[PDB]
Amino acid sequence: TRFTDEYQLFEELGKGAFSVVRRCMKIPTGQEYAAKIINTKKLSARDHQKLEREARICRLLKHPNIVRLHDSISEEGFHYLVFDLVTGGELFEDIVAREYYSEADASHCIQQILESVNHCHLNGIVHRDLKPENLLLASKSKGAAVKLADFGLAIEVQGDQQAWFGFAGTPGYLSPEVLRKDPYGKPVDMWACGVILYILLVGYPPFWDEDQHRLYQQIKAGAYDFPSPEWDTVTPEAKDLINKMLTINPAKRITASEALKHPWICQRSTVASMMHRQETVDCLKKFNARRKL
Ligand SMILES: CN(C)CCNC(=O)c1cccc(-c2cnc3ccc(-c4cccs4)nn23)c1
Repeated sequence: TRFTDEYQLFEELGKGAFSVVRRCMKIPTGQEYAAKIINTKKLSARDHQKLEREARICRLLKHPNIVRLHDSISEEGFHYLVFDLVTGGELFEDIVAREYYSEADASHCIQQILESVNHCHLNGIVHRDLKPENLLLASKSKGAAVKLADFGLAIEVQGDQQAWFGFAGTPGYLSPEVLRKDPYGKPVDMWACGVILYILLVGYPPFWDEDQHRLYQQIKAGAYDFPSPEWDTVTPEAKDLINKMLTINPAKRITASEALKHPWICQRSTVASMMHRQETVDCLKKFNARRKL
């Protein structure tokens, strides 16, 4: 009964089909947290496994770019995962509020995302649902680091053991191997990082169709473009990283630590363009609006 007795519940930060996240304060310290609240009534043994796996994954991952777990509390009927509170909102909503936004800032963001995908992979965790809603920002007052969130769909892998761990993911970000029902692993997070990198540069997604089945065929072919004019001002090194992240052969796809050594990431001041990209800001506003529905 540790949560009800020591915490005060506040407003809802987000809601889904099977959980809710609410802000909360610890009554003794006055420190503020985010509580993920899961109904544990009448779960199967399969669901109990998934929920204790989520709590295990969140306890293990300690990294400046991953939401930090403060306590996992089991009350009768409910489970609470209590994370340190990050107040900076979604990454993509902070970007559209910037008056200066360049490839160097995109590279900065993707470098933090990559550090976190890397830390997951070193601990043998595949996130499987990288997407803008899962990319929070720490307060500008605390450094504005990017925070990877929500490991509810994550899996634990041993070494490079690859298998068909079932369908999971969000359609625009799904890798070709998942869509083929082929065995997959860590590379599915690098594919998603390439879709996010792409959107971070131009404000719209690399694969898109109003017909989801045609969307899937485009993904499986790996058929994205760098159309003029917007891509004409983008450096070739940034286009090269996308190319290595969006390869349909998962064995040849670049890995997270290899991508942290790409010159566009680790030689940012000399390689990434520093011009403001106002057309990306505008497209991203339309991107963010559509995803809100
Ligand atoms: C879309 N998913 C992210 C899940 C639903 N949550 C939201 O939409 C949301 C929106 C705005 C802010 C927050 C927020 C603020 N501080 C924290 C700390 C930790 C976490 C999470 C850990 C595991 C899952 S959320 N969320 N969190 C969540």
